[PDB]
Amino acid sequence: SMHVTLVEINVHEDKVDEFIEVFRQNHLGSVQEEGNLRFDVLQDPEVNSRFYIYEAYKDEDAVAFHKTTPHYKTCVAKLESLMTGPRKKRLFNGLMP
Amino acid sequence: MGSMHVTLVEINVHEDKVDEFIEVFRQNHLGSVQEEGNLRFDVLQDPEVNSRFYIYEAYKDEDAVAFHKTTPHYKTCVAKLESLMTGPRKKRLFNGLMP
Repeated sequence: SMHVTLVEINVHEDKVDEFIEVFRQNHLGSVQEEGNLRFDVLQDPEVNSRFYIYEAYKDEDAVAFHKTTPHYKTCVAKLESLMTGPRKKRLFNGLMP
Repeated sequence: MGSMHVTLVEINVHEDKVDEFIEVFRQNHLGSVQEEGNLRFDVLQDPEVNSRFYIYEAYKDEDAVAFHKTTPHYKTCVAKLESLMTGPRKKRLFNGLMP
């Protein structure tokens, strides 16, 4: 059904707001991609500096398209100065819907 | 606290019951996406462990989160997963910011 990834991102405490602004632009573009099914931006309820991005695409070609877009490319660039460690990704097979 | 309330529920089933789990859980997915409060009830499978699933349950409010657990499809699904699950479900909670 869907190619799904949940990425955990930890950012510096003083760059929480910057991270949300940056990711807003990635969300806004990514939800408009033709093969996008979700691009949810989640925050840990206890740790204000830890975030999870829930991305779902119809297929591999869509996943791939996503990583060529200007909104993705800008995101990655603006994120380097923000993170406290490497992102932790998990892939899933989206069975339903 | 969010544009939505998300619980990621991890479920692990007997290795020879992966298909039976999908058949049962299908009906909870189909009932739960009709819940007024529901925004997602995505059913995910670990690509490396076929018998490990994660349900992304996203609701508008906490009243809806609780109401889900009163429903005939939820109760039916709990009773049928008694013989399939390898132990108790595990939950992780998140606050939605977007959308």
